[PDB]
Amino acid sequence: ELCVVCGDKATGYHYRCITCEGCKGFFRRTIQKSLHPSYSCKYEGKCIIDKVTRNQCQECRFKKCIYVGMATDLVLDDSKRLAKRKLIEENREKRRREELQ
Amino acid sequence: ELCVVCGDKATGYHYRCITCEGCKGFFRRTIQKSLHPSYSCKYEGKCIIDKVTRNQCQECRFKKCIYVGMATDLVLDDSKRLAKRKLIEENREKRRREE
DNA sequence: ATTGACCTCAGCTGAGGTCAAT
DNA sequence: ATTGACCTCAGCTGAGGTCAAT
Ligand SMILES: [Zn+2]
Ligand SMILES: [Zn+2]
Ligand SMILES: [Zn+2]
Ligand SMILES: [Zn+2]
Repeated sequence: ELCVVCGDKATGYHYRCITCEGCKGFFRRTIQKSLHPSYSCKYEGKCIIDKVTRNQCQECRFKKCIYVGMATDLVLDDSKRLAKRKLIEENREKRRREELQ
Repeated sequence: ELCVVCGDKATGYHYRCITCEGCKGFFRRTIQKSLHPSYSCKYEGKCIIDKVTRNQCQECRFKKCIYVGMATDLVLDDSKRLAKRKLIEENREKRRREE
């Protein structure tokens, strides 16, 4: 119903939590690109994260992500990521060429 | 873990309950073919239904199924059941040619 | 005819990607 | 660069079917 991180309309389970597309995208790219160590809260690390303020502070938005339990292990590392892309191309290959003899 | 109907190894959800393949299949065909009205307990409708005695009393087995919550509506009626059949046949011939 | 271990498969769920807007 | 609404698609789930055994 409602994103556990920011509280706007959730789109289902993402990395083991009910979240909006926004918080899902954010968390995914934070882990994919390894951005969190470089996040920094300009004030007390206790920023309110709701849907109006969720872009006001990356550090606090990510911390709230980790807190509600989003699973960093469910974001594929780059090798697995590339394999998936390859597999998707091998299957758009297997289907593409198996459809012709 | 364990079938809520008869108590042996469950294979996950079926018609909204944790059940074995046996109780799944039993409940499926009872509904598909509409058999339950014809099931009759030869003793008090209180037969123990566990994994050894489950084939001893169909009526008691089925009543258990309804009690634990198995969903009759999740069993396709002939209308949509042959509708699923037709859908699968088309796909098998399309994918069979190719190759 | 009935049982149930084992199978196929449609459609869902939840991954990663895209790209107009910022 | 970043965000997020919307996308494609592998693989899971849970229906129905099969068939050796009874
Ligand atoms: Zn959110
Ligand atoms: Zn902050
Ligand atoms: Zn059972
Ligand atoms: Zn009985």
